[PDB]
Amino acid sequence: RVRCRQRKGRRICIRIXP
RNA sequence: GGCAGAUCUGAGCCUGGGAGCUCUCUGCC
Repeated sequence: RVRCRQRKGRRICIRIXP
């Protein structure tokens, strides 16, 4: 799946297989 | 060169509730 992180008030995600 | 983590309280942009990219810091090879 995608790994999210809180950046710029919004949550940025990173494609991670699952 | 690659990977991971962090954020307007490290920083910026686009879309539009996320998904990408660059930069910075840290760590690893």
